[PDB]
Amino acid sequence: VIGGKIVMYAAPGDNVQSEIRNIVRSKYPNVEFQVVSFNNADEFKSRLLTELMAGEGPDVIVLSPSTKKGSITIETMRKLVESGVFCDLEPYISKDESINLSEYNETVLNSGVINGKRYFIPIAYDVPIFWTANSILEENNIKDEIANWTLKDMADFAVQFKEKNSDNYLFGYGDGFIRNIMYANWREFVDYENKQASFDSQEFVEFLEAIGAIEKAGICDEKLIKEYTGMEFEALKHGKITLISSTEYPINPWELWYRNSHINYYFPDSIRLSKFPTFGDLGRIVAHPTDIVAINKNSKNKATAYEVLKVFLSKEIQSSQQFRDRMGIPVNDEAIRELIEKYSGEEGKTTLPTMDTVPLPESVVAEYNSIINGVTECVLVDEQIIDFMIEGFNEYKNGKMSAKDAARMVQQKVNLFLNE
Repeated sequence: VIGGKIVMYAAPGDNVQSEIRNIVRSKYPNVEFQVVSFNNADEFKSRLLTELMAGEGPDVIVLSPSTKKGSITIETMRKLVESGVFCDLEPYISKDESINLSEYNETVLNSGVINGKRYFIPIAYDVPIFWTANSILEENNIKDEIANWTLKDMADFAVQFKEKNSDNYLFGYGDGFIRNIMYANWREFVDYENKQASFDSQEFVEFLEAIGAIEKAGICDEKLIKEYTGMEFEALKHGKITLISSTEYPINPWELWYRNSHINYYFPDSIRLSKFPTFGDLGRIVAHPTDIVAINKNSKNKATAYEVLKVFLSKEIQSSQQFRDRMGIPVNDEAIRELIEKYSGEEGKTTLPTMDTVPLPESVVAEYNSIINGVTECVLVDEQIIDFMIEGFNEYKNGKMSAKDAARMVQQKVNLFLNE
């Protein structure tokens, strides 16, 4: 029997849950939604997390725990999941004929499988990438080399760039750029299964030295990009930045068409994208979820809560306008398939505030597909681990410690974080 009360909380900027309720109420008209809306971000995070760890809270939990634009960043989301505040979703997925995991990005969905239990469903994710205009790549003679760049190839371009351009930044923008380097390379130094890290290693020292040369070429602040009327595209046109990597906007099909159209406005040009230059001998391309849904372990109306949870995965929700504005890259494969088709055809030839847009070029779609289809794993990482890596890099960058002392400090804090 699908019905009864379902309690769920709404974060300040939430516009998707109202969609879910109408669809959920279209079927099962007996579901009684009790919505608690929040206007303060700190009151939402404080009340939700404290209630879950005290055995209370809403029946269905919608969270944005990473660092994208409208997120409520949670420091130890993975440890919170490991404490068991959410129930295992496998008994519901197994019993349900109507759901089939082949329709979704299974590599991303596996981020919700921790310690052998499907604790949550990631409805959207992000892949750290850097992008720019193609004509800017040809002006720097790296049009055909950034796709095969290593992190040391990028640092060596940054030193050569810093010696060439001494009044412009090489990268933008904000703190999201350096976090993107950590998002792409933390797996190289952290073994969650065995609860140990290898930050006190020659690889991480060279990793810090590589980031140090990259940052010396300049990363403009987020407060310098908002000053431009054309945002990062205008600053790219004026030469203030050359390569862009940011955490604010995951590259959903709309963002790709939006960036390509804006770049074509300032330059006949197209967007060029690439996965982040990574370290190591292995071929890891690591994504992380930005939006998750789960059921409270102490909910007395499960199965009804599971029915509400599934609507977040539907092609209709995942391809909606509200989902595009507030969530990351959708995990429903048909939604991505439908969205790319829309911006690759006549609907991609419209107007954007005003400028004339162009449909996505075949070249851009193939480069986009090579990245999302190239994701090798998707892991929910504790944001605190990423913060430890950054505060270790800042000690070396700010001349407070040597590279080997900063690698040893990160190894300490992370190893004792993994072991409680």
